[PDB]
Amino acid sequence: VDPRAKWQPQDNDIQACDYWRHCSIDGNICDCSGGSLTNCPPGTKLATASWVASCYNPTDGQSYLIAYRDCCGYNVSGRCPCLNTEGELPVYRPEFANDIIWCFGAEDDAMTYHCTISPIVGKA
Repeated sequence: VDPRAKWQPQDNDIQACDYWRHCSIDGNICDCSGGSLTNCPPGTKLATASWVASCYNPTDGQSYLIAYRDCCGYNVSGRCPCLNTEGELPVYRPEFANDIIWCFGAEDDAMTYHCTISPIVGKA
């Protein structure tokens, strides 16, 4: 609703695109295809790479640094797709660029995009 409205995180449903940790997610939630909010689904490869974002936790009033690591080596899940860009910068500032395939580091050289996890990597 109103794709152009200020982002408004919630902290009650991790499979929804307004869940506080997905503030800078681009792709699909791993929780919808066998993974978890922070683990990859069976069969995929965990990347070492990621894009980060600092997202507001409405529940505690704090901000944490989210490292969006992708689970790869599989075709896109197709379930629970999101595209949030809270504080996303141009490609020339990769650390915060979310159109990039952040599969670097996955075993076996997996570079195909399946889904993205939202683990917290630290405050603020």
